[PDB]
Amino acid sequence: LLPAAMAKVAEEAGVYKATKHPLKTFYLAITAGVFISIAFVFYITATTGTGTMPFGMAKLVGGICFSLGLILCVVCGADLFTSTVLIVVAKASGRITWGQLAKNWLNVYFGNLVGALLFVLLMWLSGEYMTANGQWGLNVLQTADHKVHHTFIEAVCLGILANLMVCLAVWMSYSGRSLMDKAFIMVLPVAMFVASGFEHSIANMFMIPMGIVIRDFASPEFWTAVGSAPENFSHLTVMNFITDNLIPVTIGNIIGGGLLVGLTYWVIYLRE
Amino acid sequence: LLPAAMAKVAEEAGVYKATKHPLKTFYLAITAGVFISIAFVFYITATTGTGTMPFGMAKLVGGICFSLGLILCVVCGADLFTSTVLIVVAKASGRITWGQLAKNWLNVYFGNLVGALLFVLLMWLSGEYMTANGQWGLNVLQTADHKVHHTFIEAVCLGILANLMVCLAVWMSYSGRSLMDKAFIMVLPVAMFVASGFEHSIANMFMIPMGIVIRDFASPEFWTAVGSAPENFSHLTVMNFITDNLIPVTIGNIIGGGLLVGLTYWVIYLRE
Amino acid sequence: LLPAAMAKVAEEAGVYKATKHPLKTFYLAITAGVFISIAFVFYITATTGTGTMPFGMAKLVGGICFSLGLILCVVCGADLFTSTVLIVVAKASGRITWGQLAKNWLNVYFGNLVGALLFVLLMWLSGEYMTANGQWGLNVLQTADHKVHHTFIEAVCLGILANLMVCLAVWMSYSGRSLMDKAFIMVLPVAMFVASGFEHSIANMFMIPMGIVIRDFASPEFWTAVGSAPENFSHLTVMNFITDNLIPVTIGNIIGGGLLVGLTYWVIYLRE
Amino acid sequence: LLPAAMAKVAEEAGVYKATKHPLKTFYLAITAGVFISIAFVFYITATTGTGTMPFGMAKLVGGICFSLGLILCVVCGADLFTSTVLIVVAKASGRITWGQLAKNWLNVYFGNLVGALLFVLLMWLSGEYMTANGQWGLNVLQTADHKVHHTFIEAVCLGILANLMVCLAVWMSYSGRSLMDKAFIMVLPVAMFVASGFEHSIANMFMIPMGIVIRDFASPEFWTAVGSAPENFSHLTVMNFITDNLIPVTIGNIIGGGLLVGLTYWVIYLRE
Amino acid sequence: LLPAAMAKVAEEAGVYKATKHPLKTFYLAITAGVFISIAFVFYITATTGTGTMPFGMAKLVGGICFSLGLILCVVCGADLFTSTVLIVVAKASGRITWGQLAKNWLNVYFGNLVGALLFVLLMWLSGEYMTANGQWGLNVLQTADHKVHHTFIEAVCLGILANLMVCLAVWMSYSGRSLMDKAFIMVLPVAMFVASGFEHSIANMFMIPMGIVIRDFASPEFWTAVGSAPENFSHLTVMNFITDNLIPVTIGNIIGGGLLVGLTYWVIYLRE
Repeated sequence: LLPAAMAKVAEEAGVYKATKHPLKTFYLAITAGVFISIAFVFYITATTGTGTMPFGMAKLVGGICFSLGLILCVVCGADLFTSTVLIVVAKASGRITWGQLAKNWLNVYFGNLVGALLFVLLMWLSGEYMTANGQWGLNVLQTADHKVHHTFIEAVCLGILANLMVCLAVWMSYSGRSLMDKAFIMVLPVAMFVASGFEHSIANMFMIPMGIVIRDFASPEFWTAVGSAPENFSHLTVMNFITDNLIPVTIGNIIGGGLLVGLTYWVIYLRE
Repeated sequence: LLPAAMAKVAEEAGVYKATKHPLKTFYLAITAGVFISIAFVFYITATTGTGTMPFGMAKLVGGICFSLGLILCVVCGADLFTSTVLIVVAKASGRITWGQLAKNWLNVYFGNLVGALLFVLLMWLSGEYMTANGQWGLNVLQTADHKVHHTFIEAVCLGILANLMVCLAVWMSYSGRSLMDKAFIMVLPVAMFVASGFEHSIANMFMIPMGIVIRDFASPEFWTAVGSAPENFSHLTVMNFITDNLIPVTIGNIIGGGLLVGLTYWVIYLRE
Repeated sequence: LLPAAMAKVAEEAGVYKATKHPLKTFYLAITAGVFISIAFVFYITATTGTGTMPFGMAKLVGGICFSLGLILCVVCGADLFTSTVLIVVAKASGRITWGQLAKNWLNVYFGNLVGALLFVLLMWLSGEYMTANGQWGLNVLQTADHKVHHTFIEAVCLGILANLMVCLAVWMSYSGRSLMDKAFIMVLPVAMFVASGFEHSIANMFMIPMGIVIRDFASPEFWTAVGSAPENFSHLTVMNFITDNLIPVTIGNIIGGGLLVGLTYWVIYLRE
Repeated sequence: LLPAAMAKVAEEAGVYKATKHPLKTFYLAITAGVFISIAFVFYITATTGTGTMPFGMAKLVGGICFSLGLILCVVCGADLFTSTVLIVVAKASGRITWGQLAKNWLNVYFGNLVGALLFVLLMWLSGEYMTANGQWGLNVLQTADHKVHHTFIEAVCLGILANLMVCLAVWMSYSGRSLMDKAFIMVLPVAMFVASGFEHSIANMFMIPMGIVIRDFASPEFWTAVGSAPENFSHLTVMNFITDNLIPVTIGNIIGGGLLVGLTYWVIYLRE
Repeated sequence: LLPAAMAKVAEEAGVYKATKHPLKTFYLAITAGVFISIAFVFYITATTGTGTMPFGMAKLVGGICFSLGLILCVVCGADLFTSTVLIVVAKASGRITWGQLAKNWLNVYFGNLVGALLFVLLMWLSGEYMTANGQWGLNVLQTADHKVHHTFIEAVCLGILANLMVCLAVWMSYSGRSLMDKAFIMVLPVAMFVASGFEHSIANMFMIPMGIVIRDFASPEFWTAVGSAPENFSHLTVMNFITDNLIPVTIGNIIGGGLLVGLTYWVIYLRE
């Protein structure tokens, strides 16, 4: 597709998604949350034990593994919060209403949260935090620990960049016609935002709660194996999650996805 | 293919499989079991001697080598037990009966068992357990050993995750139109389920019997080469396999493949 | 496409680019600068801590990661300065005048500058320079310092090489028709020009200003962690950048991209 | 292509191959042997100097490099002996006679042997055995040495496994319609058989004669370079090759390729 | 395309190239030489500092990097010498005369030499030999030194093997129709001949003269950094290059390209 055609199909997807039946949107958001949880589990598995490997190569491979979740979302038509920020193109064109925008945003947000929590529960019940002699759980705990130590502006900017990359991956997916065209065009754009450590709202909704669960309910054998204590991650709290991470990263995701990609492309190809 | 057409072709495949001749289904189940045995053998060869490599990269490469088996099943049209769980989509639409589904499931399960046992016999007769100064047999023994030390809930959840990933790979291949559309879209979902160590019934009924026979009839030279004894794998018995692994993993596979993918997508795209 | 058709579509791209509204070209140039800076951030991330890695393999991996930005430029229709030097094919045939080409070049250059500066600001606000205990900022500073120690002749020749490779990658994408035709054919040409350390104007006007910003506004904790001082990069000034690097590299880019690819292929396939 | 269409085109290819001109078949078999020797040369080049590297990664990369030769035979239409076992499908359908099967098999075998010997001569005259301070010749000698130490049952089973993998690589390439569809789908099945040490007749009639030639005619400088002696490979003999390796591996290839792939698919898709 | 259609399109390409205007052939030969020197610069950059990396993996990755030059030659239609040997198919069918083939070969040879020399000048004026602190120039010198120490028969056989691989890569690209089929089908055949150290005339035309330039005109700081002296490269002379390298390598290239690929396939698919 030509870029004007990509803008047109983006507008069509925006009007199509916002007018869907709300319960169908809720189930699709649940599946999208499960897909992002799957992608982050793959990222954690790939980066387990890579303390001796080069930092950049390990981050790049982990980001490549994380690209599976967005591929699943696009191919299966799941409703992902960061991917549905592009339906603001339809709002800017006047083809959907502000109320529809807000309702779809809230519905997809809640659905991704529910799916992420359900996959967190299923992930905990599988005993995966003890694989690699507990290095899996320690990897999750270290990932969730550094994600709550950022400032407000810093976290907002990381979210802006993360959803900018995600929305650029989704827009480049509109150009392709075949399955490989859509899938392979999102590998590098997603590996870019994951390897750089940009903050993703739905990914954080799986990582930080899973770290909290591991910290709260870890067996003594896990702490003996990893050589750590729960006192080392005392900042892994739900309130700290919402304050330090969730709100600024979600705001940054909204700003990035809406203003930087969708609105600029609507201005350039669709305002006239 | 769009997700609605994807659900439609999934319903078509579910109807087609249940209505095939029993002998054709049995033969294709045998071939699917052989394909999964081939994939896990490729995985074992790919993970030989990686005690020094990072855990994540080794598991990811081994999982990528495992994608060959599901690609073989999809391209050659063989009935894998986890893939035939997706005939529940046709069952939920009323196009097939409960008895047909049960007969097809039992036939495919028996065929998978026969194929896995035949490939176990072929692998034993080929002398492959002595590869890499016996490290191939060592890898087989340790892979089979940790598969029988999971609790019932843990094994059920691991099977749920494994068959969820496998059925997501199979469902996404419905979107593909050409050969490499189907092939390359399935590398990541299977590499994930292998790298994360999720328990798959069909791969288990190959490797756990493989490790059992290796432990039972290994030559003394192998034991001197590996620096081990049959005593350290004393729990690798057939009854231990059936109780600790086979039943919970099969139950988890059924639950995941049916409810999480098949019935969810039937509800979303085929309920009305 | 055959080479004659490739030259014809290059001609059409040259006239079509030179006839957009000036604001549209400015916006597309800004997005092109943002994409190239995304690619360069990916290059820094993928090559952080690769001091123990072989020089060539780390450079190649970073260059492959850098290919994301130019793929974004070609797929999304962004206006890159080194890619718009190919519109000289349209000028050589007389379908556009010298004034249109000069105005288009100035507009694209200024838009690229604005985009690179905005992305520099965004990456500074995110705190990315402290990644890997300051190794990310250290890699940024090392890359920026090495690029200002080239004399005029070597800088001009390196720009010639860089834009020759960029314009060859752009030219090869004209042959392809699908998205993966255009995507994969430009991975190796960009990876080779990044790995070999050729001087790209648009990449540099994001790289060096970011190094200047890091030098000026880094916290003393960063310097303590990296074991260096801001005095060790005293040559990273704006005027030194503009004189020793920007001007010769831009001149070399223009010469390479225009003469070596554009006018040469116009002579071969369009002069008769 | 669906599996029924794949079986149909397999039948058509089997009928076409058996009825071609004997001289054209001989020349195609010569080119196929040359292609297989090229693949094994690439394999040895890739796997030289990897004593310190993990067994799994080294074998997998060597197998990926081996994929080139099979793609050469498939795309160029060369007659590979293992691939021409699949023309037994035509025999089972009665569309060709037993004598046609025997004549085609003998012609392709002789042509493959002639091509392998010609490439052995060309590789010996090129002085490639001294690459990397003699590590190339040492790799050839060591890999050839271990291939003649297998018992008859081991050789038969290894040939069965190898040619099964090769014939499944060929069979799924029937599904593909594009050149790269046939190419990439065959990389994993060939890499699986190479990495797992499975025994291929055509590859062996190149390697073992190459090892014999290297042992017999190497200069003493090569021997001092490798730190070994020709006495260390006393079992690399022509008679030992023919007895312990060629006959059983060929028997295993015939049995596997005929019964397990061709006849199985004929039973499933062609008997009715 | 089928092998018969591939031979037909090879004949068409041979007829078309021989009947082009001499100046167009000269310009395309210059661009082809530039492309091949681009490939060799990529190969040198990728393999810089891989003295600790295994020999096989380093050579294979370098061959992956070298495949860029052939992609440029096939996609952009440039006249590269070993590729233009395949016009012997047209001569064998009688569609072109001996004189046309002779002038075409001479023109392509001279243009390739001119392009390689101009690009040697471009890289020497860029200071690339100082990359990686003298390791880039040292790598070029080491690559150039080993190529001029091969015997006449060894050089002829290396050229034969190299040109066989190039003509198989080109002849395999005829089947592919879009850009990505042609591009990807050539990476492995080129990586095979580059990793194995086979001798390519046009590649040597850039390699050895570049090493001569580095030896003659390098600053003494280069010699102190690399810890070597120009006395260690006394055999790197222009006359030495032409005698020991250029003539036998070109003879082997012609023999390979003519007899092995072009004439054999003409006999198989076009004589009768």
